[PDB]
Amino acid sequence: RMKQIEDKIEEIESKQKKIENEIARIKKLLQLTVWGIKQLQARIL
Amino acid sequence: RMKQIEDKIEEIESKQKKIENEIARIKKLLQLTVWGIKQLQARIL
Amino acid sequence: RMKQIEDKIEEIESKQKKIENEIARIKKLLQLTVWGIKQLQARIL
Repeated sequence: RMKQIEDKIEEIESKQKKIENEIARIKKLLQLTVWGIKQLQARIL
Repeated sequence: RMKQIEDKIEEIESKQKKIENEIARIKKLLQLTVWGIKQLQARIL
Repeated sequence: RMKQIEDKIEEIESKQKKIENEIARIKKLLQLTVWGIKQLQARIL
């Protein structure tokens, strides 16, 4: 029974790491879009 | 004590689903903005 | 084994709060990018 709980915790932790990885990728892409908007507006203005 | 562990695990799993859902929605909108920036670069510049 | 479980649960909860705070920040900046793309389109095209 202790292992069943421990396995659950492992699964959650693993899922949390994947989520953290996803959020980092999202932040990078979001920063790219910020840069692209900045670049577009710069070339015009 | 075991009750608290079981309850907290359920809360964590629910919050994780909430987070995954928020991430899904963020990703779709981010893909839209990437597309819009691409269109503006071409159509303006 | 119960203490170990409880410590990991606390760690997971702390991380979930951090993640929720990251998502809040991402959402705000993403809303600004949506507005900026809208603005460039409106002003020029």
